[PDB]
Amino acid sequence: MTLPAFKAYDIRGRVPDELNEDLARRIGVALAAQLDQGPVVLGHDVRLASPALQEALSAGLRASGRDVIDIGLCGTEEVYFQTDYLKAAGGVMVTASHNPMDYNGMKLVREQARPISSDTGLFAIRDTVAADTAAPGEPTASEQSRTDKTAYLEHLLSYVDRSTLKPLKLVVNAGNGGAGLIVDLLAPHLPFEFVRVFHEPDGNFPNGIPNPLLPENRDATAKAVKDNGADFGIAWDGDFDRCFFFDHTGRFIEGYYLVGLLAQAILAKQPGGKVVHDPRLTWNTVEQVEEAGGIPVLCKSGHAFIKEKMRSENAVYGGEMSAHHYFREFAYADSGMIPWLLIAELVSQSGRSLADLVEARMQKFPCSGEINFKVADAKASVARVMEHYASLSPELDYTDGISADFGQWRFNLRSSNTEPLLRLNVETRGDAALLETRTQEISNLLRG
Ligand SMILES: [Mg+2]
Repeated sequence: MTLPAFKAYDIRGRVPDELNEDLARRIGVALAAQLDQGPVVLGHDVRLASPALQEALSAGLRASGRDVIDIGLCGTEEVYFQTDYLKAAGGVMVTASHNPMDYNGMKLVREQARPISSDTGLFAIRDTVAADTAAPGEPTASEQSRTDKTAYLEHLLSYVDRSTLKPLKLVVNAGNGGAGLIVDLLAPHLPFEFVRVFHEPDGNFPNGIPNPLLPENRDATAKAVKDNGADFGIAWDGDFDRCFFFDHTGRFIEGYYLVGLLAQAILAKQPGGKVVHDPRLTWNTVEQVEEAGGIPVLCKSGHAFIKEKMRSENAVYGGEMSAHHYFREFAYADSGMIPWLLIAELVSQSGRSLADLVEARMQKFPCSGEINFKVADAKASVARVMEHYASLSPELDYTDGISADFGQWRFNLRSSNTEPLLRLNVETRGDAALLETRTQEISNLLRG
């Protein structure tokens, strides 16, 4: 067998049986063998085990002659930004993002914060670590502490015209992850009044693990927006590379609609640019990008595909319906901070509420949201769906699972490559009744 903690795109596992300090040190040794010349940036999140795992990673890297740049407690996007900004050979973020408290992990990048994934170095590292019975060497390189966030903060602020910002009232919900530290460092430079919910970093997570998709966690942000009359609310996952929006009514905004909104925001700054989007939900993004003078570029979902497509296209922005937003000028990386700064600027400049900015789009292209199905046989379940609809002759696309376009409605059906888990997304052309009957029909077929 193989080490279960090595996944398709990162390392994650239960501490200490799936991930521990010895494994972390061996990963540092293995990573040093995979990178071009240069130092390695290390950062970590608020989880209790994260500092010790980072220190073991540093020990392995320095045993292999790599200088380490320790940027300390941070978000995942800061490892991306500093790896690129400091022209490092690579970087590692120690984080489990949104997983349970006994879990941790790592996200690995090389030069320019390019992802290291299972087929681009991560499984080479796994097998090296798995075979490594060598004695731990001693450090032949130094660690430098570099916690200065000035360049990162200046970069974030460069996305908005601060003289155009209004003193909006914004709920911010770090979920006791790390986002509140960055909010507080941005605040002196912004006119907003912040309503801070679950703000203090606490790896014990007394208010729940940081996952704004859980309805109970969703409701703390919604309640703060409604009780304070806030313009909108923002919540983050624990390492805040994902953000989530709540309009002034407390309504959680489905991430699909943020792709089109942010693309229009960016295209006003970078006219004629290309915008990369995923295949799960498409019609609204294609229309909004084209109306703003941009060029939409379809791409398989998952950050490694999006980033490499953005690079090959010189795309200014990429967005996934699942709360991932990527920016060319940000090393083609994802940020949970840039998106809400852009949205706050859009609300400020337009005089429109976030609710009204998305309302007509939600009416024009209603969607199901992503619906997950644990099935006995994913391949047979997909076959049942496709056989049922064969007589309607949908237009089929295989960019990412199966996309089927029927004219006034479409769906995307994708398989989990690890667990027998299908993911369904449906959308229609302004027809909520059709959305529900087709969603339920597909659901019945999948469960059959
Ligand atoms: Mg995350």
